Amino acid sequence: HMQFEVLKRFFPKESLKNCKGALWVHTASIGEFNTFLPILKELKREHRILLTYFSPRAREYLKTKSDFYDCLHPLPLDNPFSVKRFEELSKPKALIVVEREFWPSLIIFTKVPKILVNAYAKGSLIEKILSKKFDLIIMRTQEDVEKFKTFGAKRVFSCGNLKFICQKGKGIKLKGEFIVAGSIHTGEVEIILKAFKEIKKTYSSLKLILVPRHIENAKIFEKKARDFGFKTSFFENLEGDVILVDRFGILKELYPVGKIAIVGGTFVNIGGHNLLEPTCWGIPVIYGPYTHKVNDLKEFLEKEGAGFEVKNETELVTKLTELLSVKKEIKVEEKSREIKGCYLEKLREFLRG
Amino acid sequence: HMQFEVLKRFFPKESLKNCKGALWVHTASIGEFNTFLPILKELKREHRILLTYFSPRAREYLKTKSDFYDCLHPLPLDNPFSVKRFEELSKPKALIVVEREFWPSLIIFTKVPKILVNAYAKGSLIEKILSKKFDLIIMRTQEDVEKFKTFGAKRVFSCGNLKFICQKGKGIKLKGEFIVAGSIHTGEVEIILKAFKEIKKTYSSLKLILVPRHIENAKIFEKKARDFGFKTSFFENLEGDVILVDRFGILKELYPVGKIAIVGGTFVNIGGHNLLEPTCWGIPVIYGPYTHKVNDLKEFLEKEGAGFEVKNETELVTKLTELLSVKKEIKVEEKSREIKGCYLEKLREFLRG
Ligand SMILES: Nc1ccn([C@@H]2O[C@H](COP(=O)(O)O)[C@@H](O)[C@H]2O)c(=O)n1
Ligand SMILES: Nc1ccn([C@@H]2O[C@H](COP(=O)(O)O)[C@@H](O)[C@H]2O)c(=O)n1
Repeated sequence: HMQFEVLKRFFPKESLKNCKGALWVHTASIGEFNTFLPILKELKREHRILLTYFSPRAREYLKTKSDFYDCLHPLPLDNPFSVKRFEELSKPKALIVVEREFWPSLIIFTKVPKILVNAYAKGSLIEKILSKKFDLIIMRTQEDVEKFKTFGAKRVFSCGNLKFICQKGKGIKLKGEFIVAGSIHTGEVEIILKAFKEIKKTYSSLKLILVPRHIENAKIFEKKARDFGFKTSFFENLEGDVILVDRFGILKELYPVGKIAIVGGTFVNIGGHNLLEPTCWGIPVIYGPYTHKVNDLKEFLEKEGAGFEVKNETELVTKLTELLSVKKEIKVEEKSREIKGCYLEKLREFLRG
Repeated sequence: HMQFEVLKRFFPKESLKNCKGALWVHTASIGEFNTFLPILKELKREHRILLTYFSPRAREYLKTKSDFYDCLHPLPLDNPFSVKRFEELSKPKALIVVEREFWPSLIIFTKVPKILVNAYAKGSLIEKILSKKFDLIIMRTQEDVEKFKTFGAKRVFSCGNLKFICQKGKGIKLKGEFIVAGSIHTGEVEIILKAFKEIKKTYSSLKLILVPRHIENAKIFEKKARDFGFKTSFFENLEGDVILVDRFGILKELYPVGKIAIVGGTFVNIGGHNLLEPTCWGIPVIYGPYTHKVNDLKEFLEKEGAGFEVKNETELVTKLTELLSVKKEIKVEEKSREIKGCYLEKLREFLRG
């Protein structure tokens, strides 16, 4: 059912001709495109964009994103003739590779100036070989920068991690005093209601906004909150002690309403959901121990004093009271504007000539 | 953190030389490996095995499967030199490509006799070009065989879909009368308990074994069952009317214990979990209407009279009643032996000379 686009990877479309002189951006898949999007948004204002991708999963997604590019084509197969026909048709001014995508024939056989963004060093031979073929490399940490320097890469800088850029959107305002728990799993729901109950003994006017990972469980979450003794309501309606959200697509807009956020996927062995969203609004986030799928992000937030790992119900209780009595300052957003700015300026300067 | 093995894909390992004359099996990733495992098991006994894979995700998994191969190497990069260095070093006797993996430099530049297994026709140009470069093609349906015939492929047969091969394991035994509900999600538990309750009015000895998609939900599932008025217990202990399973890894062993299986991910919009497993015990399986991720399997089971879709609680009751009152003969297992035998013999035939 998926389009693999083999013929096109092997023998790129004659129609790339119409995209001559574009800025070439390569985003392996959906993750890379989303990581890069706050940069593409700005470059799109100053360049025609030729957008390529490697994963066949990304084609459909990327079709919905035609506002952010002029041409769309799968990465050419990694053979000198396929890579060279692509280049020869499209006459690109530069190629920005998001994250890594060490394709040897791509890198070795194209003449186009090449830029690497958001890279980390792994210390492997292939890095020793390909790193130097980039005209500009922008890395996540100064540590990674040192390693590539010892590879004889000229023009390697550090701008921080692109994945820490805030994409806040509009934000919702509600009268009241709220904790927001987002992306909560069935196995997590008990610990959070037992803690909130413990909390409410002290903060009587405090309302919990409970947003399940899967909205098909809202009714079961509500009933659970009844059995624990809470007044409950479904969002719009703020009358409950526990307000349930049964609509997808609202959670990130909803965070700014809380003094504290809790992000699920974390008290059960899921590996964690998006810890960044609440902190972008200057609000601290608590999560359980299972953050192995968002590790870089978890470590980032701890360094920033914005993220707090709790092991159980007692610790969650403890941590909530601490944060309710002393308002924690969070400067994630400003770090975000700094990461964005660092990337944009290096890229604009490089592309200037 | 994953190894992409770029350098090896570009310049395959000298030590492939110690694998001279092996049967080369290519499994893109985990899915393909598992699909082919029942043929590999048998071919392993007559041949040295050189196993390649494309996804970096597959490496770790396949390292645990060293019983099934002699050499393990990532698929060479798709350039004539990388493909040929691989071939030259390893001197394979044949290459069996599982499923599709239409890699053109792979297909065009190697001399090794090539076999394609479990293929289907998509009717596309790359298929017209590459399909004839295979010395033997074994497809899912006679329809697919047809299409490739008109592409001038010689040696094209239909053996069925390898994904319908049963891999049953041991099979647990319990005193009692059971329905087994497997990989049930939170948003599905209510309709299953409601239907089972309506069923228990007539069949008072029936016990329901409830196996959540996720372990951590067992306690919430148990409480839910109590709210419905059932005695409950946790597995080992068969005393409840509803018996929870809070350990992973036994669902597939448990199925034969029941007269009917219900498989979840199908009543909520998940797209379905493994419908095949119970039918391999000769036991009919019921599922809800969301089977879009498991659609070929769904259609197969319907054709076989082994799988029944139900829209809601009322239909689940009706269908459970039908199957409880009149025992349904299921011949999936027998079909499975036929698919496995058709593939195995064609392959052994072609490999003999
Ligand atoms: N019930 C839910 C659950 C998640 N979400 C959102 O969907 C996205 C989920 O992404 P993550 O997997 O990165 O956590 C986030 O934007 C989160 O805010 C939502 O809007 N409603
Ligand atoms: N509680 C659970 C849930 C699933 N399982 C198993 O894990 C595998 C899940 O695969 P599927 O996604 O295809 O359903 C199946 O073999 C199923 O038997 C289990 O053993 N215990």
